[PDB]
Amino acid sequence: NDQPLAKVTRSIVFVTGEAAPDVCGSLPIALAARGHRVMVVMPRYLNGTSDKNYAKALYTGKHIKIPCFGGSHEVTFFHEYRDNVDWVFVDHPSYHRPNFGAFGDNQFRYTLLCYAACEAPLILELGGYIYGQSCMFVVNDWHASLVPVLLAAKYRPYGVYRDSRSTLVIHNLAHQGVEPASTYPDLGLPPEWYGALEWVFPEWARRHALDKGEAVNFLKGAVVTADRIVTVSQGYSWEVTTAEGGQGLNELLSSRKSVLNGIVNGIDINDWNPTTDKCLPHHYSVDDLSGKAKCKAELQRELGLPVREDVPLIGFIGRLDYQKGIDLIKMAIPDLMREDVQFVMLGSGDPVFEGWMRSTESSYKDKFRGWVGFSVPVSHRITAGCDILLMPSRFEPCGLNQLYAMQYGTVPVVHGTGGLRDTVETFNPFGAKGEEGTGWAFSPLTVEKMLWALRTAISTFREHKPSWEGLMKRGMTKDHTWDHAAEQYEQIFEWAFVDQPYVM
Repeated sequence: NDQPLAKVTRSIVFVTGEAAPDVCGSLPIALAARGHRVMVVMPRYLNGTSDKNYAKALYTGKHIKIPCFGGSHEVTFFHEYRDNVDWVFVDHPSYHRPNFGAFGDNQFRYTLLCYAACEAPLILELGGYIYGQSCMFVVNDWHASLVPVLLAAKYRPYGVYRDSRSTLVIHNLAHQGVEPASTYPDLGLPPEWYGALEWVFPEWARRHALDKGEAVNFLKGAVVTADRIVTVSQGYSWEVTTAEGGQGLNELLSSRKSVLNGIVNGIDINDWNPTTDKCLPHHYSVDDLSGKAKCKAELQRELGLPVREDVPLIGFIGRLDYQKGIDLIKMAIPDLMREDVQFVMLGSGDPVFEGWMRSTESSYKDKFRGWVGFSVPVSHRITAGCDILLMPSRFEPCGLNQLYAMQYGTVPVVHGTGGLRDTVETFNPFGAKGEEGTGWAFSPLTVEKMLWALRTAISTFREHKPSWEGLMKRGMTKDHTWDHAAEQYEQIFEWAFVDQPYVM
Protein backbone atom coordinates (compact mmCIF):
# COMPACT_ATOMS: atom_id res chain seq x y z
CA ASN A 1 0.00 0.00 0.00
CA ASP A 2 0.83 3.71 0.02
CA GLN A 3 0.89 3.58 3.83
CA PRO A 4 4.01 5.45 5.01
CA LEU A 5 6.26 3.53 7.42
CA ALA A 6 8.70 4.75 10.09
CA LYS A 7 12.52 4.96 9.84
CA VAL A 8 12.86 3.22 13.18
CA THR A 9 10.02 0.97 14.23
CA ARG A 10 9.67 0.47 17.98
CA SER A 11 7.88 -1.48 20.67
CA ILE A 12 5.36 0.82 22.29
CA VAL A 13 3.26 0.12 25.35
CA PHE A 14 0.32 2.41 26.04
CA VAL A 15 -0.96 2.33 29.60
CA THR A 16 -4.36 3.84 30.31
CA GLY A 17 -7.41 3.82 32.56
CA GLU A 18 -9.71 4.49 29.61
CA ALA A 19 -11.76 1.73 28.03
CA ALA A 20 -11.19 0.45 24.47
CA PRO A 21 -12.59 2.21 21.38
CA ASP A 22 -12.74 6.98 20.39
CA VAL A 23 -12.43 10.45 18.83
CA CYS A 24 -8.90 11.35 19.95
CA GLY A 25 -7.76 7.80 20.80
CA SER A 26 -6.45 6.66 17.45
CA LEU A 27 -2.75 7.28 18.22
CA PRO A 28 -2.03 3.59 18.97
CA ILE A 29 -3.79 2.43 15.78
CA ALA A 30 -1.81 5.01 13.75
CA LEU A 31 1.55 4.06 15.18
CA ALA A 32 0.75 0.39 14.60
CA ALA A 33 0.01 1.26 10.98
CA ARG A 34 3.48 2.73 10.60
CA GLY A 35 5.04 -0.63 11.55
CA HIS A 36 5.51 -0.23 15.30
CA ARG A 37 4.73 -3.13 17.58
CA VAL A 38 2.02 -1.54 19.72
CA MET A 39 0.46 -2.68 22.97
CA VAL A 40 -2.33 -1.03 24.93
CA VAL A 41 -2.88 -2.07 28.54
CA MET A 42 -6.21 -1.26 30.22
CA PRO A 43 -8.49 -2.53 32.92
CA ARG A 44 -11.08 -5.08 31.92
CA TYR A 45 -14.12 -3.14 33.15
CA LEU A 46 -16.34 -6.22 32.85
CA ASN A 47 -20.10 -6.23 32.96
CA GLY A 48 -20.66 -9.95 33.56
CA THR A 49 -18.97 -13.02 32.04
CA SER A 50 -20.72 -12.71 28.72
CA ASP A 51 -20.22 -8.93 28.35
CA LYS A 52 -20.29 -8.41 24.55
CA ASN A 53 -17.68 -5.64 24.89
CA TYR A 54 -14.95 -8.12 25.76
CA ALA A 55 -16.26 -11.17 23.96
CA LYS A 56 -13.22 -11.27 21.69
CA ALA A 57 -10.66 -10.52 24.41
CA LEU A 58 -9.48 -14.02 25.34
CA TYR A 59 -7.76 -15.16 28.54
CA THR A 60 -4.00 -15.47 27.98
CA GLY A 61 -3.36 -18.07 30.64
CA LYS A 62 -1.13 -15.57 32.46
CA HIS A 63 -1.56 -14.16 35.94
CA ILE A 64 0.63 -12.20 38.34
CA LYS A 65 0.60 -11.72 42.08
CA ILE A 66 1.19 -8.12 43.16
CA PRO A 67 2.42 -7.48 46.70
CA CYS A 68 0.72 -4.30 47.92
CA PHE A 69 -2.13 -2.98 50.05
CA GLY A 70 -1.40 -5.20 53.04
CA GLY A 71 -1.21 -8.43 51.13
CA SER A 72 -0.89 -9.94 47.71
CA HIS A 73 -3.38 -9.43 44.92
CA GLU A 74 -3.76 -11.33 41.70
CA VAL A 75 -4.59 -9.95 38.29
CA THR A 76 -4.95 -11.91 35.03
CA PHE A 77 -4.46 -10.88 31.42
CA PHE A 78 -6.92 -11.02 28.56
CA HIS A 79 -5.89 -10.12 25.05
CA GLU A 80 -7.12 -9.19 21.63
CA TYR A 81 -5.29 -8.44 18.42
CA ARG A 82 -7.28 -5.88 16.40
CA ASP A 83 -6.11 -3.14 14.01
CA ASN A 84 -2.51 -4.38 14.43
CA VAL A 85 -2.70 -3.48 18.06
CA ASP A 86 -2.29 -5.75 21.03
CA TRP A 87 -5.15 -4.86 23.32
CA VAL A 88 -4.24 -6.23 26.71
CA PHE A 89 -6.79 -6.23 29.51
CA VAL A 90 -5.96 -6.44 33.16
CA ASP A 91 -8.56 -8.37 35.13
CA HIS A 92 -9.47 -7.91 38.79
CA PRO A 93 -12.86 -7.99 40.58
CA SER A 94 -12.65 -4.26 41.46
CA TYR A 95 -12.80 -3.30 37.78
CA HIS A 96 -16.21 -5.00 37.38
CA ARG A 97 -18.44 -2.05 38.21
CA PRO A 98 -21.14 -0.06 36.37
CA ASN A 99 -15.53 3.47 34.46
CA PHE A 100 -13.21 5.88 36.32
CA GLY A 101 -15.16 7.01 38.26
CA ALA A 102 -15.02 7.93 41.94
CA PHE A 103 -14.44 5.19 44.53
CA GLY A 104 -12.50 5.00 47.76
CA ASP A 105 -10.38 2.20 46.34
CA ASN A 106 -9.27 3.93 43.13
CA GLN A 107 -5.71 4.36 44.34
CA PHE A 108 -5.64 0.60 44.87
CA ARG A 109 -7.29 -0.24 41.53
CA TYR A 110 -4.88 1.83 39.49
CA THR A 111 -1.89 0.66 41.48
CA LEU A 112 -2.78 -2.84 40.20
CA LEU A 113 -3.01 -1.46 36.69
CA CYS A 114 0.50 -0.06 36.94
CA TYR A 115 2.23 -3.15 38.33
CA ALA A 116 0.48 -5.26 35.70
CA ALA A 117 1.57 -3.03 32.87
CA CYS A 118 5.21 -3.45 33.93
CA GLU A 119 4.87 -7.23 33.73
CA ALA A 120 3.03 -7.52 30.43
CA PRO A 121 6.04 -6.82 28.15
CA LEU A 122 8.07 -9.36 30.09
CA ILE A 123 5.62 -12.27 30.22
CA LEU A 124 3.01 -12.21 27.47
CA GLU A 125 4.07 -14.28 24.45
CA LEU A 126 1.93 -12.43 21.90
CA GLY A 127 2.24 -13.95 18.43
CA GLY A 128 4.90 -16.24 19.94
CA TYR A 129 7.35 -13.69 21.43
CA ILE A 130 7.32 -11.21 24.33
CA TYR A 131 7.67 -7.45 23.85
CA GLY A 132 10.77 -7.35 26.02
CA GLN A 133 12.78 -4.58 27.63
CA SER A 134 13.36 -1.91 24.97
CA CYS A 135 9.93 -0.41 25.18
CA MET A 136 8.52 3.04 25.06
CA PHE A 137 5.86 3.18 27.76
CA VAL A 138 3.27 5.86 27.04
CA VAL A 139 1.43 6.40 30.30
CA ASN A 140 -1.80 8.37 30.27
CA ASP A 141 -2.78 10.60 33.14
CA TRP A 142 -2.70 9.68 36.80
CA HIS A 143 -4.19 6.24 36.37
CA ALA A 144 -0.96 5.01 34.80
CA SER A 145 1.38 7.43 36.55
CA LEU A 146 3.00 4.96 38.88
CA VAL A 147 4.50 3.04 35.96
CA PRO A 148 7.57 5.29 35.47
CA VAL A 149 8.11 5.14 39.21
CA LEU A 150 8.04 1.35 39.16
CA LEU A 151 10.53 1.24 36.30
CA ALA A 152 12.88 3.45 38.29
CA ALA A 153 12.34 1.87 41.71
CA LYS A 154 11.66 -1.80 41.12
CA TYR A 155 13.29 -2.70 37.76
CA ARG A 156 16.25 -0.57 36.63
CA PRO A 157 18.22 -0.84 39.85
CA TYR A 158 18.43 -4.59 39.17
CA GLY A 159 19.28 -4.52 35.47
CA VAL A 160 15.75 -4.82 34.18
CA TYR A 161 14.25 -2.32 31.72
CA ARG A 162 17.41 -0.19 31.47
CA ASP A 163 16.76 0.26 27.76
CA SER A 164 13.15 1.35 28.19
CA ARG A 165 11.90 4.90 28.47
CA SER A 166 8.54 6.47 29.33
CA THR A 167 6.38 9.34 28.18
CA LEU A 168 3.80 10.93 30.39
CA VAL A 169 0.70 12.15 28.54
CA ILE A 170 -1.32 14.69 30.47
CA HIS A 171 -4.83 15.40 29.24
CA ASN A 172 -5.83 17.23 32.44
CA LEU A 173 -4.37 18.71 35.63
CA ALA A 174 -7.51 18.55 37.77
CA HIS A 175 -7.17 14.89 38.77
CA GLN A 176 -3.71 14.12 40.03
CA GLY A 177 -4.45 10.92 41.91
CA VAL A 178 -4.07 12.40 45.37
CA GLU A 179 -4.46 10.57 48.65
CA PRO A 180 -3.14 11.03 52.21
CA ALA A 181 0.55 10.24 52.79
CA SER A 182 -0.36 7.57 55.31
CA THR A 183 -1.16 5.38 52.30
CA TYR A 184 2.37 5.41 50.91
CA PRO A 185 3.29 2.02 52.44
CA ASP A 186 0.30 0.42 50.71
CA LEU A 187 1.94 1.08 47.30
CA GLY A 188 4.61 -1.56 47.94
CA LEU A 189 7.50 0.71 46.89
CA PRO A 190 10.63 1.10 49.00
CA PRO A 191 10.82 3.88 51.64
CA GLU A 192 13.46 6.02 49.84
CA TRP A 193 11.00 6.56 47.04
CA TYR A 194 8.54 8.46 49.20
CA GLY A 195 10.11 11.73 48.01
CA ALA A 196 9.00 11.11 44.44
CA LEU A 197 5.37 10.82 45.44
CA GLU A 198 5.53 13.23 48.35
CA TRP A 199 3.23 16.23 48.03
CA VAL A 200 2.56 18.81 50.74
CA PHE A 201 -0.32 21.25 50.37
CA PRO A 202 0.32 24.93 51.16
CA GLU A 203 -1.23 26.35 54.32
CA TRP A 204 -4.02 28.31 52.61
CA ALA A 205 -5.20 24.95 51.27
CA ARG A 206 -5.52 23.23 54.65
CA ARG A 207 -8.85 21.71 55.48
CA HIS A 208 -9.10 21.58 59.27
CA ALA A 209 -7.16 22.83 62.28
CA LEU A 210 -4.77 19.85 62.55
CA ASP A 211 -4.35 19.11 58.83
CA LYS A 212 -0.62 18.77 58.07
CA GLY A 213 -1.46 18.75 54.35
CA GLU A 214 0.68 15.67 53.57
CA ALA A 215 -0.19 13.57 50.53
CA VAL A 216 0.98 11.31 47.74
CA ASN A 217 0.46 12.48 44.21
CA PHE A 218 0.51 9.96 41.36
CA LEU A 219 0.75 12.47 38.52
CA LYS A 220 3.43 14.37 40.41
CA GLY A 221 5.35 11.10 40.80
CA ALA A 222 5.35 10.59 37.04
CA VAL A 223 6.27 14.20 36.32
CA VAL A 224 9.26 13.63 38.50
CA THR A 225 10.36 10.31 36.90
CA ALA A 226 9.11 10.17 33.30
CA ASP A 227 11.58 10.69 30.50
CA ARG A 228 9.53 12.94 28.22
CA ILE A 229 6.25 14.75 28.94
CA VAL A 230 3.42 15.56 26.56
CA THR A 231 0.97 17.92 28.18
CA VAL A 232 -2.23 19.84 27.47
CA SER A 233 -0.74 22.81 29.32
CA GLN A 234 1.89 23.37 26.63
CA GLY A 235 -0.24 25.66 24.47
CA TYR A 236 -1.37 27.80 27.43
CA SER A 237 -0.17 30.56 29.74
CA TRP A 238 1.41 30.17 33.17
CA GLU A 239 -1.75 31.65 34.66
CA VAL A 240 -4.09 29.16 33.00
CA THR A 241 -1.91 26.20 33.96
CA THR A 242 -1.73 27.48 37.56
CA ALA A 243 -5.50 27.79 37.69
CA GLU A 244 -6.00 24.26 36.32
CA GLY A 245 -3.49 22.34 38.39
CA GLY A 246 -2.15 24.67 41.02
CA GLN A 247 1.06 26.61 41.31
CA GLY A 248 2.96 23.73 42.92
CA LEU A 249 2.48 21.46 39.96
CA ASN A 250 3.15 24.28 37.51
CA GLU A 251 6.61 25.00 38.91
CA LEU A 252 7.33 21.29 38.84
CA LEU A 253 6.39 21.08 35.17
CA SER A 254 8.41 24.14 34.22
CA SER A 255 11.34 22.68 36.14
CA ARG A 256 11.26 20.00 33.41
CA LYS A 257 10.83 22.54 30.61
CA SER A 258 13.38 20.83 28.35
CA VAL A 259 11.31 17.66 28.00
CA LEU A 260 7.87 19.21 27.46
CA ASN A 261 5.73 19.03 24.31
CA GLY A 262 2.11 19.75 23.52
CA ILE A 263 -0.50 17.13 22.71
CA VAL A 264 -0.72 16.60 18.95
CA ASN A 265 -3.87 15.23 17.32
CA GLY A 266 -5.09 14.24 13.86
CA ILE A 267 -8.36 14.21 11.93
CA ASP A 268 -9.99 11.83 9.46
CA ILE A 269 -9.47 13.45 6.06
CA ASN A 270 -11.97 11.13 4.44
CA ASP A 271 -14.67 12.86 6.46
CA TRP A 272 -12.98 16.28 6.37
CA ASN A 273 -11.89 17.38 2.94
CA PRO A 274 -13.33 20.42 1.13
CA THR A 275 -12.64 18.68 -2.16
CA THR A 276 -14.85 15.64 -1.60
CA ASP A 277 -17.09 16.46 1.35
CA LYS A 278 -20.47 14.96 0.51
CA CYS A 279 -22.16 17.27 3.02
CA LEU A 280 -21.22 20.45 1.09
CA PRO A 281 -23.21 22.06 -1.75
CA HIS A 282 -19.94 22.93 -3.53
CA HIS A 283 -16.38 21.68 -3.48
CA TYR A 284 -13.11 23.54 -3.41
CA SER A 285 -9.37 23.12 -2.88
CA VAL A 286 -6.27 25.15 -2.10
CA ASP A 287 -5.92 25.64 -5.86
CA ASP A 288 -9.52 26.74 -6.40
CA LEU A 289 -11.27 28.61 -3.61
CA SER A 290 -14.25 29.77 -5.68
CA GLY A 291 -16.32 26.96 -4.20
CA LYS A 292 -15.96 28.30 -0.69
CA ALA A 293 -17.74 31.53 -1.64
CA LYS A 294 -20.69 29.49 -2.93
CA CYS A 295 -20.74 27.47 0.30
CA LYS A 296 -20.93 30.71 2.27
CA ALA A 297 -23.79 32.01 0.17
CA GLU A 298 -25.61 28.71 0.43
CA LEU A 299 -25.02 28.74 4.15
CA GLN A 300 -26.35 32.27 4.62
CA ARG A 301 -29.39 31.12 2.69
CA GLU A 302 -29.93 28.02 4.84
CA LEU A 303 -29.69 30.18 7.99
CA GLY A 304 -31.80 33.04 6.67
CA LEU A 305 -28.98 35.54 6.77
CA PRO A 306 -28.55 38.42 4.36
CA VAL A 307 -26.60 36.93 1.44
CA ARG A 308 -23.60 39.24 1.52
CA GLU A 309 -20.21 38.11 0.25
CA ASP A 310 -18.38 40.99 1.94
CA VAL A 311 -19.61 40.59 5.52
CA PRO A 312 -17.44 38.52 7.93
CA LEU A 313 -19.22 35.30 8.87
CA ILE A 314 -18.18 33.70 12.14
CA GLY A 315 -18.90 30.25 13.52
CA PHE A 316 -18.88 28.52 16.86
CA ILE A 317 -19.50 24.79 17.12
CA GLY A 318 -19.79 22.37 20.00
CA ARG A 319 -21.32 21.39 23.31
CA LEU A 320 -22.81 24.19 25.38
CA ASP A 321 -20.33 23.49 28.21
CA TYR A 322 -18.47 25.73 30.63
CA GLN A 323 -15.19 24.39 29.26
CA LYS A 324 -16.09 25.27 25.67
CA GLY A 325 -15.94 28.96 26.58
CA ILE A 326 -19.69 29.41 26.35
CA ASP A 327 -19.91 32.24 28.91
CA LEU A 328 -17.27 34.38 27.17
CA ILE A 329 -19.34 34.42 24.01
CA LYS A 330 -22.42 35.31 26.07
CA MET A 331 -20.58 38.42 27.32
CA ALA A 332 -18.87 39.51 24.10
CA ILE A 333 -21.91 39.18 21.83
CA PRO A 334 -23.44 42.59 22.58
CA ASP A 335 -20.15 44.41 22.05
CA LEU A 336 -19.66 42.25 18.96
CA MET A 337 -22.93 43.06 17.18
CA ARG A 338 -21.86 46.72 17.27
CA GLU A 339 -19.92 45.69 14.15
CA ASP A 340 -21.03 44.59 10.69
CA VAL A 341 -20.69 40.83 11.04
CA GLN A 342 -22.74 37.67 11.05
CA PHE A 343 -22.36 35.03 13.73
CA VAL A 344 -23.74 31.53 13.80
CA MET A 345 -23.25 29.08 16.58
CA LEU A 346 -24.40 25.49 16.54
CA GLY A 347 -24.54 23.36 19.64
CA SER A 348 -26.61 21.87 22.42
CA GLY A 349 -26.62 20.76 26.02
CA ASP A 350 -27.84 23.58 28.24
CA PRO A 351 -31.51 24.73 28.21
CA VAL A 352 -30.79 28.09 29.91
CA PHE A 353 -28.06 28.95 27.39
CA GLU A 354 -30.11 27.48 24.56
CA GLY A 355 -32.86 29.82 25.67
CA TRP A 356 -30.33 32.61 25.47
CA MET A 357 -29.40 31.70 21.92
CA ARG A 358 -33.06 32.18 20.96
CA SER A 359 -33.47 35.63 22.55
CA THR A 360 -30.17 36.88 21.16
CA GLU A 361 -31.15 35.87 17.64
CA SER A 362 -34.28 37.92 18.16
CA SER A 363 -32.33 41.02 19.29
CA TYR A 364 -29.99 40.91 16.29
CA LYS A 365 -32.19 39.36 13.65
CA ASP A 366 -29.85 40.06 10.72
CA LYS A 367 -26.54 39.21 12.38
CA PHE A 368 -26.96 36.30 14.78
CA ARG A 369 -28.15 32.72 14.35
CA GLY A 370 -28.36 29.96 16.95
CA TRP A 371 -28.82 26.42 15.70
CA VAL A 372 -29.91 24.42 18.71
CA GLY A 373 -29.26 20.71 18.54
CA PHE A 374 -26.62 18.80 16.75
CA SER A 375 -26.10 17.80 13.14
CA VAL A 376 -22.89 16.59 11.62
CA PRO A 377 -24.05 17.70 8.17
CA VAL A 378 -24.77 21.23 9.38
CA SER A 379 -21.47 21.42 11.24
CA HIS A 380 -19.63 20.52 8.01
CA ARG A 381 -21.46 23.31 6.15
CA ILE A 382 -20.75 25.82 8.90
CA THR A 383 -17.09 24.88 8.86
CA ALA A 384 -16.96 25.37 5.10
CA GLY A 385 -19.24 28.41 4.96
CA CYS A 386 -17.72 30.60 7.68
CA ASP A 387 -14.69 32.82 7.25
CA ILE A 388 -13.66 32.53 10.89
CA LEU A 389 -14.23 29.82 13.46
CA LEU A 390 -14.09 30.69 17.12
CA MET A 391 -12.79 28.33 19.82
CA PRO A 392 -12.73 30.00 23.26
CA SER A 393 -11.95 26.68 25.00
CA ARG A 394 -10.46 26.90 28.50
CA PHE A 395 -8.13 23.93 28.51
CA GLU A 396 -8.57 21.67 25.50
CA PRO A 397 -6.55 18.44 25.23
CA CYS A 398 -8.55 17.49 22.15
CA GLY A 399 -8.75 20.61 20.01
CA LEU A 400 -10.08 19.33 16.71
CA ASN A 401 -12.04 22.37 15.63
CA GLN A 402 -8.75 24.18 14.79
CA LEU A 403 -7.75 21.39 12.44
CA TYR A 404 -11.11 21.22 10.68
CA ALA A 405 -11.11 24.99 10.30
CA MET A 406 -7.59 24.99 8.88
CA GLN A 407 -8.35 21.96 6.73
CA TYR A 408 -11.22 23.99 5.28
CA GLY A 409 -9.60 27.40 4.84
CA THR A 410 -11.59 28.71 7.76
CA VAL A 411 -9.35 30.87 9.90
CA PRO A 412 -9.43 29.87 13.54
CA VAL A 413 -9.45 32.24 16.49
CA VAL A 414 -8.63 30.28 19.62
CA HIS A 415 -7.67 30.68 23.29
CA GLY A 416 -3.97 30.01 23.84
CA THR A 417 -0.38 30.80 22.95
CA GLY A 418 0.45 31.13 19.26
CA GLY A 419 4.10 30.20 18.85
CA LEU A 420 5.57 28.31 15.90
CA ARG A 421 5.33 25.06 17.82
CA ASP A 422 1.67 25.72 18.70
CA THR A 423 -1.28 24.09 16.92
CA VAL A 424 -2.43 27.53 15.76
CA GLU A 425 0.49 29.85 15.00
CA THR A 426 -0.63 33.47 15.43
CA PHE A 427 -0.57 35.63 12.30
CA ASN A 428 2.55 37.68 11.71
CA PRO A 429 2.93 39.46 8.35
CA PHE A 430 6.64 40.10 8.98
CA GLY A 431 9.63 37.79 8.76
CA ALA A 432 12.28 36.20 6.57
CA LYS A 433 9.99 34.87 3.90
CA GLY A 434 7.29 37.44 4.65
CA GLU A 435 3.95 36.44 6.16
CA GLU A 436 3.53 33.56 8.61
CA GLY A 437 0.86 31.96 10.77
CA THR A 438 -2.52 30.30 10.37
CA GLY A 439 -4.96 32.24 12.53
CA TRP A 440 -5.10 34.06 15.85
CA ALA A 441 -4.43 32.59 19.27
CA PHE A 442 -5.22 34.97 22.13
CA SER A 443 -4.43 34.99 25.83
CA PRO A 444 -5.55 35.32 28.37
CA LEU A 445 -9.12 34.13 28.15
CA THR A 446 -11.01 37.42 28.51
CA VAL A 447 -13.88 39.14 26.75
CA GLU A 448 -11.48 41.99 25.97
CA LYS A 449 -8.66 39.90 24.55
CA MET A 450 -11.16 37.84 22.59
CA LEU A 451 -12.87 40.84 21.00
CA TRP A 452 -9.49 42.35 20.31
CA ALA A 453 -8.45 39.25 18.35
CA LEU A 454 -11.80 39.03 16.57
CA ARG A 455 -11.50 42.63 15.50
CA THR A 456 -7.91 42.08 14.46
CA ALA A 457 -8.93 39.16 12.26
CA ILE A 458 -12.01 40.94 10.91
CA SER A 459 -9.92 43.91 9.80
CA THR A 460 -7.47 41.66 8.01
CA PHE A 461 -10.43 39.96 6.34
CA ARG A 462 -11.82 43.21 4.93
CA GLU A 463 -8.74 45.32 4.22
CA HIS A 464 -6.08 42.77 3.21
CA LYS A 465 -7.76 39.98 1.25
CA PRO A 466 -4.39 38.96 -0.26
CA SER A 467 -3.07 38.41 3.28
CA TRP A 468 -6.26 36.57 4.25
CA GLU A 469 -5.90 34.22 1.28
CA GLY A 470 -2.45 33.40 2.62
CA LEU A 471 -3.72 32.55 6.09
CA MET A 472 -6.22 30.17 4.50
CA LYS A 473 -3.87 28.48 2.05
CA ARG A 474 -1.37 27.95 4.86
CA GLY A 475 -4.04 26.24 6.96
CA MET A 476 -5.22 24.01 4.14
CA THR A 477 -1.76 22.88 3.05
CA LYS A 478 -0.82 21.81 6.62
CA ASP A 479 -0.87 18.07 7.34
CA HIS A 480 -3.51 17.34 9.97
CA THR A 481 -3.46 13.57 9.64
CA TRP A 482 -2.60 11.04 12.27
CA ASP A 483 0.49 10.07 10.29
CA HIS A 484 1.80 13.55 10.77
CA ALA A 485 0.84 13.34 14.42
CA ALA A 486 2.51 9.94 14.94
CA GLU A 487 5.62 11.29 13.23
CA GLN A 488 5.83 13.94 15.99
CA TYR A 489 5.50 11.43 18.82
CA GLU A 490 8.11 9.33 17.02
CA GLN A 491 10.58 12.20 17.20
CA ILE A 492 9.85 12.56 20.89
CA PHE A 493 10.52 8.87 21.57
CA GLU A 494 13.81 9.16 19.75
CA TRP A 495 14.92 11.96 22.03
CA ALA A 496 13.88 9.81 24.99
CA PHE A 497 15.89 6.81 23.85
CA VAL A 498 18.95 8.82 22.94
CA ASP A 499 19.07 10.36 26.45
CA GLN A 500 19.73 8.69 29.80
CA PRO A 501 16.73 7.53 31.74
CA TYR A 502 15.92 10.80 33.43
CA VAL A 503 15.80 9.35 36.88
CA MET A 504 19.26 8.52 37.81
